[PDB]
Formats: sequence, structure tokens, C-alpha cells
Amino acid sequence: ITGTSTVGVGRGVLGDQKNINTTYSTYYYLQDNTRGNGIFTYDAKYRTTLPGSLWADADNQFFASYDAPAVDAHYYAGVTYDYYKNVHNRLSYDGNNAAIRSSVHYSQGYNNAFWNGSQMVYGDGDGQTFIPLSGGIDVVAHELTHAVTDYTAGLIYQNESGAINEAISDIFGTLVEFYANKNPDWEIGEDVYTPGISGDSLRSMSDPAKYGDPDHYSKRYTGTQDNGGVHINSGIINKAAYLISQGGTHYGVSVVGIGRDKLGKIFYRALTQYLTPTSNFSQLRAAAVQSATDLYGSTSQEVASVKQAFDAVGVK
Ligand SMILES: [Ca+2]
Ligand SMILES: [Ca+2]
Ligand SMILES: [Ca+2]
Ligand SMILES: [Ca+2]
Ligand SMILES: [Zn+2]
Repeated sequence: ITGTSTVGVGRGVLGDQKNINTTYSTYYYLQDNTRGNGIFTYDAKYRTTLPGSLWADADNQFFASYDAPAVDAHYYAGVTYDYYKNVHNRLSYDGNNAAIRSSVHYSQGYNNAFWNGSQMVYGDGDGQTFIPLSGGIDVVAHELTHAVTDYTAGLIYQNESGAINEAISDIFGTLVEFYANKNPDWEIGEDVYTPGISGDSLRSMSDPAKYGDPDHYSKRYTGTQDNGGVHINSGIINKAAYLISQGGTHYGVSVVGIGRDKLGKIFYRALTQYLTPTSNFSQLRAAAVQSATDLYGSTSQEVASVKQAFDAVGVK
């Protein structure tokens, strides 16, 4: 809507207080005009009809329990936008400042979040497996990254290309978590997963096997479930990304880490310049090697580490 830009205050899913950009026009709306064509957050009101109603508040104060998921979805979308703009010089997910829209309170006891091709959607969780999903910055970044992938490489959501699609979202979801310096780690969804159990997460990039996911190509899932194991085989790529950044010895192969910043630069270039809709793991390796070559030279330590990491996970 058309109004005056202002700043409100609220509390997120985890009970933390934060300032959020709103717009005033009779009501205060969750509309951030400071980033691109705007960030809009909607109330799905426990229904499945999208996007729902643009979030309206009477006093610009968002401390109600019902407000929490909206505060975080709105705020973290902003952080993710800042990451892509400041670190990769990319304006929104389409590179042309497309408006970012998110709907919260989707359905009832919905343990999932997703990009539906046009916007982000967040369930509130069942309170046992998950609490409102927008409470996790890596979750929000994971979802917004699916949009970036759709507008760039366009990786098909099936089999190996789908696993790469998933890994890319976990990788950048994690880099954004580090960017915001919000208790950063190489785990996925730890902030909103199983509130009754501490120390766990949905997936682990440092050690995928911890939750039963493969950490080597020889252990890849070949079945038909989960679109060919897109959320399972992503572990192979996640492990490779972790090794490239942090280094380590995996299955007898030693990798010298080059850090998170270079990891981001290498994968972002691969994603936007070399990957295609049907790229498989082997092609991802080639794309990553070429990207590192473009950025640091064919005889650089960076290229060496990328090669070692993929060798470690059995991807030739
Ligand atoms: Ca209020
Ligand atoms: Ca964390
Ligand atoms: Ca995390
Ligand atoms: Ca937990
Ligand atoms: Zn995903």
C-alpha cells in the first residue's frame, strides 16, 4: 500500500526484541520500503489460501504471541536481502529488486516452510517437531535461496539436480546465518526444531551422517522417495561445502579450508554462471572448479581445495 515509511518494534519467535521496517496508512503494515521494491509479510490466518492479508497492526508494536512469526519472517527476509546485495551485489532474488512476499500462520500445525514459485510460506509447526519456522534465519535464507536458484540455474527439483538445488539453499542459508552472526553453526534448522530437545537439528553440514544422511557418493540414495532423495543426497554436497570452507580429513582425503567468504564466492559464481537445470554432481564439481579458477587462478590453493573436497565425497 501507499503510506509513510516508519520503524516498529516487536518480539520474534525466540522471544528476542528487534526493530522492523513498517509502513503507516491508517494502520501500520509489515511493508518494508527500504529494500528494493519492498518486503511484504501476510497473515494466512491458519488457512491455505495465499497470500492472505497484508499484515496490519494498530500501534506499530508487535509483542503479541500471534505476531512473533510475522516479525521474524519480515526481519529475516530483510537480512537475507542485505546479504545478497552487500556480499554478492545481487538485488533481490531476480536481480532486479523483485518484491519479496511471505505469508505466516499457513494452515494448522504445519511443519514446513516453502517457496511456491511466487512467495515464501511458513507454517507454525505442531509445537513438538517444530515451532514457527520463520524463527530460524537459516530456514528463511534457505527458502529465499530457492527463489534465487529458480531465477538463475533453474535446477530441476528431482534426483541429482534437485539435491544440488537443496544443498545450495542449505549452503547460503548457513552463510546468511553467519552473516547475521546469530549463534552461527553448520547445522540446519536448530533454532526451530524440536523445542523439547536441545543440541539437535534437522540436518548437519559438518556431519550429515549424524542424522542418517549420506556423506559420500557411494552412499547416495537411489530410490524414488523425496523426489529422488533431494533432501537426502544434499548431504553429499553439504559435506563438500563444509570441507571447502573449514577443511578436514574425510575418508582419508585431506582438505585445506579456504574460509566461508571464498566458499560463498565460488558457489555463487557456479550457480549464476555455470549451472543449468539438469546439472548433476559431476557437473557441479566442474562448475565449482571453473569458478574457483576464474576467481583465483588454475594453480591456486582455492582450486586445489575444491578438487580435494569433491574427491573426499567421491564426486568425480
Ligand atoms: Ca500491535
Ligand atoms: Ca545457529
Ligand atoms: Ca544453523
Ligand atoms: Ca531441538
Ligand atoms: Zn529446500
